[PDB]
Amino acid sequence: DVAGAVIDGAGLGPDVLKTVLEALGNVKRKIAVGIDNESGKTWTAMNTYFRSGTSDIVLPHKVAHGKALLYNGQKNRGPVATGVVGVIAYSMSDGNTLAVLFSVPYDYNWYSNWWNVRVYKGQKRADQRMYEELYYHRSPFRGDNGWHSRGLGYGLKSRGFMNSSGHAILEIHVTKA
Repeated sequence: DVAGAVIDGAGLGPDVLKTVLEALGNVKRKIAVGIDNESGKTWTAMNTYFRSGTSDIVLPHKVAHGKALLYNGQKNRGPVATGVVGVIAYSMSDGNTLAVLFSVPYDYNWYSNWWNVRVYKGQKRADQRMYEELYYHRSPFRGDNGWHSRGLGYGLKSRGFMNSSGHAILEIHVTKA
C-alpha cells in the first residue's frame, strides 16, 4: 500500500518498501520506513524530527498490535547537498516512547547509512537531543544489508534491517521480549 497507511503486519517486507520508495520518484536521497507492531501495545504517533530532509506524509496515527506502519522521507528539494536524517517517535499504550533513527547521507565517499531503535521511559518528543543520543551515544546499527536484533527493555525487542544505498529501505519488527 502507501506511505501514511497502517497495513496488516504480514504485508510488511522489502517489496512494499521498494514500492513506497518508487512512489517518491527520482530524487537523489530518499527513504521508505516500515515498522511492524507485534508489541502487544497500541502505538499512537508522537512526532518526527528531521535533522535533514522532509516528508509530505503524516505519521500513521494509530497502530494496533498486528499492524505495520509505512512512512517515507526525502532530502530537501533543490540544490542542497544534504541527505535525509531524522527520528520518529511513537507513544505506546504503556506510557513509554518508541524512537527510531534513520540517517541517509549525501556523500557516500565518506559517510554511510545508519539507524537505531530505542524505548524511552515516559513521553519523549523526537528532537535534536534525541537524534544526538541515538546517533552518537546509543550504538546505532549500520545500514549494511543485514539484520540486527536488540533487546529494548520494557518487555520488548527489535529486529531490523536497512540497506546501504541512497534510496534507502528501513524495516523494523518490534516484538515481545
